[PDB]
Amino acid sequence: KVTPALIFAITVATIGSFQFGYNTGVINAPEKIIKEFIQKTLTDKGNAPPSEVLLTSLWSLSVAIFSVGGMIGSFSVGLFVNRFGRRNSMLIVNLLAVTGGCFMGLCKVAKSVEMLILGRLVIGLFCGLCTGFVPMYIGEISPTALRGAFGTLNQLGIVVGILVAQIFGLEFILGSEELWPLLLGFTILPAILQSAALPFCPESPRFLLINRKEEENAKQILQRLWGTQDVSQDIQEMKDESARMSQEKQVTVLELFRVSSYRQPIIISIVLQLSQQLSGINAVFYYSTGIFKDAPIYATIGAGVVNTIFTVVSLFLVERAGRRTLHMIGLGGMAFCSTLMTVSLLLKDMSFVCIGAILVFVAFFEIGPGPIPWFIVAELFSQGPRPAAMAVAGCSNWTSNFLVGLLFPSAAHYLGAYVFIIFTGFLITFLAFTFFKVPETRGRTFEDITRAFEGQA
Ligand SMILES: CCCCCCC(CCCCCC)(CO[C@H]1O[C@@H](CO)[C@H](O)[C@@H](O)[C@@H]1O)CO[C@H]1O[C@@H](CO)[C@H](O)[C@@H](O)[C@@H]1O
Ligand SMILES: CCCCCCC(CCCCCC)(CO[C@H]1O[C@@H](CO)[C@H](O)[C@@H](O)[C@@H]1O)CO[C@H]1O[C@@H](CO)[C@H](O)[C@@H](O)[C@@H]1O
Ligand SMILES: CCCCCCC(CCCCCC)(CO[C@H]1O[C@@H](CO)[C@H](O)[C@@H](O)[C@@H]1O)CO[C@H]1O[C@@H](CO)[C@H](O)[C@@H](O)[C@@H]1O
Ligand SMILES: CCCCCCC(CCCCCC)(CO[C@H]1O[C@@H](CO)[C@H](O)[C@@H](O)[C@@H]1O)CO[C@H]1O[C@@H](CO)[C@H](O)[C@@H](O)[C@@H]1O
Ligand SMILES: CCCCCCC(CCCCCC)(CO[C@H]1O[C@@H](CO)[C@H](O)[C@@H](O)[C@@H]1O)CO[C@H]1O[C@@H](CO)[C@H](O)[C@@H](O)[C@@H]1O
Ligand SMILES: CC(C)CCC[C@@H](C)[C@H]1CC[C@H]2[C@@H]3CC=C4C[C@@H](OC(=O)CCC(=O)O)CC[C@]4(C)[C@H]3CC[C@]12C
Repeated sequence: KVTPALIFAITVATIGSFQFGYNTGVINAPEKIIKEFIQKTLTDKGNAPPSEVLLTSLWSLSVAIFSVGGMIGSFSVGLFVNRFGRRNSMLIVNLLAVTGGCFMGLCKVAKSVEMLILGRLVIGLFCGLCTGFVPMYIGEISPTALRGAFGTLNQLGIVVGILVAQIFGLEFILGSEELWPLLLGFTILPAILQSAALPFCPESPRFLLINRKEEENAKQILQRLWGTQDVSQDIQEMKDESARMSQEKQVTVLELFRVSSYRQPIIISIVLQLSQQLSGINAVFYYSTGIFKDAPIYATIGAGVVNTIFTVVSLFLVERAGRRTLHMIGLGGMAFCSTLMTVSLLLKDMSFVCIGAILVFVAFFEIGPGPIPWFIVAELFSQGPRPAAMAVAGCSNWTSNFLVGLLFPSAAHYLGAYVFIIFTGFLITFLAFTFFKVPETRGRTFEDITRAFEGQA
């Protein structure tokens, strides 16, 4: 059963997903207004005026530093989750959200570009830690038969976060010359609501029984969250996981690549992050505004509604169809839209067909490669290696996002419309990889998933 206790716990957790989505998508709309600020602050200092190269570098640094923070943050989740707990770690890192949000919110008043760059770094550190905390907590408090459905709420949170950031970035909302510090500082508000709500959420009963050896405390939480007495099966299941973890050495990031039974789920974990970040989703949105102009922010907001609708579609299908099926349909459908893009963009100079290709690509992305890579890593591992594995998988997601972001304008300049062909090459490669290497985890236990990798190795 799904009690209001479970819905509340997962909703409060997904505020971190929204934070990641908001901070990712917020920085694009105030570009011209923030560049003007950087230029005014630096010129008013009294020295020689800044060069266009320096001004573009500081803008690029303001954007990119968030990815650097996220890389460090996502890779650092293991320094928190076992030490403090999953619930308590989420609470502790709101101190980074508040410091990050204050730096960005006060950089204009302080007439400081240093505060803006530090603010984006610290919010990067926070979002990075979130991207690993949220799926870990959701993956451990969710009933095994709905682990994927609740897992998809991480991506729903992210997608809604981007959308709100894009809406708020409008001139008549917070995208103004006077209100842009509030636009960046907005991240403080979900952080204060999450902080006030988190002490009312339970700690992971998997964590309490396996890591903290609190069997009764875990049983009471499980009884409340699932609103039953039949928690005896799940408790014994956690006792068999606790047994395994005490028999195995403490799992370090290096051990995941050395131990054969961890090598297969970690290659799966990393490659599924690459399948999301190298799908062509960055390219589809890059060319989006240009295509809408030929036939634009209100249309970009329109792409956000499609993005939201199809994440909800995935949520209602992932427990029926399974992860393997939805990930494959997603990659396949995107490959069909990827080739249709190349033909549309070369024959455009049919913008109506290219708008359709973008809309259907987003629809396919959100069916599988969008939500699945975020929650799948928690399913492929048991308690012992889960934090280390989510540190590696999370860092892989942030690093591949960062490297695609740096190399893509250069690739789009030299290849043009033909840039969607190398994405069709990637999509088919990940479509093949999912078919032969990714096992179905739908409705299965962490112990059943682990026993299967231990049998294969
Ligand atoms: C826009 C909604 C604002 C209200 C906020 C809703 C809030 C939040 C408290 C924590 C966050 C603090 C910011 C209190 O809300 C309730 O609190 C009662 C107090 O007696 C009120 O009488 C009642 O009207 C109100 O809805 C709901 O709390 C509870 O929700 C349960 C699931 O449903 C949870 O199982 C439970 O662990 C939690 O504790
Ligand atoms: C962006 C600028 C600040 C960077 C800070 C990086 C951070 C903490 C990250 C915490 C997350 C953010 C709140 C990584 O540090 C940790 O990183 C872990 C991997 O993630 C390692 O497993 C762990 O051994 C290491 O201490 C601390 O860095 C250094 O800390 C030194 C002792 O102040 C350590 O002697 C040194 O070694 C470490 O380099
Ligand atoms: C949610 C609250 C988290 C607070 C974490 C504080 C933070 C990282 C700050 C990173 C953010 C700033 C960009 C302080 O570290 C800071 O220490 C300063 C002074 O030495 C340094 O100037 C600064 O560079 C460094 O990041 C912890 O880092 C390290 O502290 C060591 C202490 O023994 C720990 O052995 C080590 O495990 C830890 O990893
Ligand atoms: C919410 C932020 C909390 C951190 C505080 C940081 C803050 C004050 C922020 C401005 C606040 C505007 C309402 C003081 O911070 C320092 O203050 C010194 C004493 O003044 C202390 O000795 C030192 O330990 C402390 O770090 C210094 O940061 C910035 O201040 C700018 C002044 O316009 C500077 O142009 C800028 O370049 C600097 O980067
Ligand atoms: C209106 C003109 C302002 C120019 C300021 C340039 C800026 C800071 C960037 C400003 C924005 C801060 C958010 C570049 O600084 C960068 O320079 C890079 C290359 O050398 C370094 O790799 C990097 O670490 C450094 O931060 C500081 O560098 C200068 O600092 C002077 C002491 O204040 C030094 O006397 C001078 O000799 C140095 O040149
Ligand atoms: C546009 C294209 C070129 C992007 C795809 C790049 C990938 C090949 C990169 C991006 C993310 C990378 C991963 C990011 C993080 C790590 C963890 C890293 O672990 C350590 O270095 C251990 C650190 C320690 O001592 O704790 C090993 C490599 C790995 C898996 C990286 C392998 C290579 C990946 C998949």
